[PDB]
Amino acid sequence: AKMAFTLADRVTEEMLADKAALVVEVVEENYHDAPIVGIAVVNEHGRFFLRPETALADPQFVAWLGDETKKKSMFDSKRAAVALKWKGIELCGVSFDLLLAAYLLDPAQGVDDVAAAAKMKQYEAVRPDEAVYGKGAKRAVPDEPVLAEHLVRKAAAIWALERPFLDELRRNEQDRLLVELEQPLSSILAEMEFAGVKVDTKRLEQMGEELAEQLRTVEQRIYELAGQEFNINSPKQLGVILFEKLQLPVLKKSKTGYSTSADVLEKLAPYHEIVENILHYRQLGKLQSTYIEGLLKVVRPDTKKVHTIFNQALTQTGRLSSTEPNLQNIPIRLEEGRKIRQAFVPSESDWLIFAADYSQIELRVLAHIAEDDNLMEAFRRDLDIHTKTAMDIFQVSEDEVTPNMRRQAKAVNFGIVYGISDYGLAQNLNISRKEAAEFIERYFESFPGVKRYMENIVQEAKQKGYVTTLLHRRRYLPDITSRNFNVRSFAERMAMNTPIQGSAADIIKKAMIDLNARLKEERLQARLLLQVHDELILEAPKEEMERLCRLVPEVMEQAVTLRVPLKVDYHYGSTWYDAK
DNA sequence: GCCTGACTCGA
DNA sequence: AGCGAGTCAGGCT
Ligand SMILES: [Mg+2]
Repeated sequence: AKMAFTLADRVTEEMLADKAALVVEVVEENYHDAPIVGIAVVNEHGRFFLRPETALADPQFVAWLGDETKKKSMFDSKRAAVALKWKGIELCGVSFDLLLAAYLLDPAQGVDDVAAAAKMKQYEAVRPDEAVYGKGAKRAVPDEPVLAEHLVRKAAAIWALERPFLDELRRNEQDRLLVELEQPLSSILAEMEFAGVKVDTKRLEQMGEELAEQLRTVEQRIYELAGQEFNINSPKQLGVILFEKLQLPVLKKSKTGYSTSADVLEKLAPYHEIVENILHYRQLGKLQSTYIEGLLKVVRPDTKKVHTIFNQALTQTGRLSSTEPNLQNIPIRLEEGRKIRQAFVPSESDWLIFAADYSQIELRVLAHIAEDDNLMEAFRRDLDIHTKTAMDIFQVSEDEVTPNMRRQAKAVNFGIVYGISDYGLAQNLNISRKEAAEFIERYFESFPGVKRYMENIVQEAKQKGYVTTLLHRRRYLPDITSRNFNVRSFAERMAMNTPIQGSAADIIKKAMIDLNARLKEERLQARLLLQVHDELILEAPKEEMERLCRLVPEVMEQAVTLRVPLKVDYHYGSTWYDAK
């Protein structure tokens, strides 16, 4: 049963109504400088398909797209906005984004096309994109009749689904979360992606040359120590050398076979000289393949920039993710890897990189939501939280805290921030499960409010079916009742952790919105480039650094008011590396 | 060519 | 017996 629509070959007035569902279709996964294959508009007047070479060369249509007062409902409006930015056209007036709506209503559904969103309200008069475009090698744009019908069906679904999504959002007290937070952030993210980050490719390449030379030396050493050649990158072949030829002890197994993970190899190093060489090889080879060759592959030779895509609709927490490239895991802990960040430079001469990061935002949120007196006091005094945690769990004074005590308290703190289990903690600290449970018990005696929060939030998840964040983001936890221990225990941890990590996410998202408004109010040229969970990275003219030193931390600090202060550290320099 | 497992990087 | 992302090897259709 085909859906009625006009396959127009000129733009008409009735296509430019002030409320419409709009589809601006970009089929390439990476939408930067990507083709727009077709356009559909559904409004009070009717349903329309337009060919993009017609529509996007039409002054009236382009004006309509750019007119804030002409309201549009879309799915994944950031994809469309960015593709249009590459063509010199602004998209404004997007007042409803179905992707973001579906994501807020239930992030566990994994909604990534109109059809998956529509199915949530029993609407099935639209096909999945995968059924129309194909997948992998077979992926293709079909002939115009099939394409046009698909785009009009997606637009009609958007038109029909706006009301029931907005109604459920409102029942959930999430309507302002959509309208005041996620949608405005989606525009800000679109600008960041489009701007991109400049890369000194010449420095990356010379780095790669040194690494290649280093890898070759260590690789030869390994063959000599093994007395043969083999694929060092294959955990199977490496397993045969280590555990069969060299008869090293098997300390841990993986579902497939013998574990060759870094932590197992650390413990084998005293038996054989090969082990340290393998570890060195794995460190260098990760830098080379993931961070030098991987970045070079996605730099546009055209501008020497990388344009990441932020997935705002993926995580259970509310966190953002970053792809092509992933700019959220650039090395920093070890000096050799950290030098990679010397390759990320300002895009204009006499500009600098500015970076501002929250200090312990997750634990500060926990203090706030648990109202734990001791944790709150510690933050109100701006104490070193790991030293203070050590003093309390070991019952020592400050000057009796040894480096090992601090490291282990830091690990407990880490476990709380990321919701890891007693098994996780034990793995992390290389201790027994029993000792790890002892650590946790000690922590709860020092922080009874945290313990009480942890009990209460698990009960609330059981009673309501879900937990919520500070700004009303929601996670459903149906596994909370399960009779499988490991399935149930995971859900309980997610009940504990999601209000911590998801509230941190909420705050930094609001800070991004507040900051973009302030930058414009202050007439600064400073621009946001990246977000990395608890940190914001900007670039600006050197003449703006002193003002940004005062402005950026203040905006981030004041994004919300909690029972404890928020605290923001900042740095700036010639490269991302130097903004430390 | 497509999928999966093993490994490792960040916050 | 955390999460996402990317790389690599090795296995099947
Ligand atoms: Mg920090």
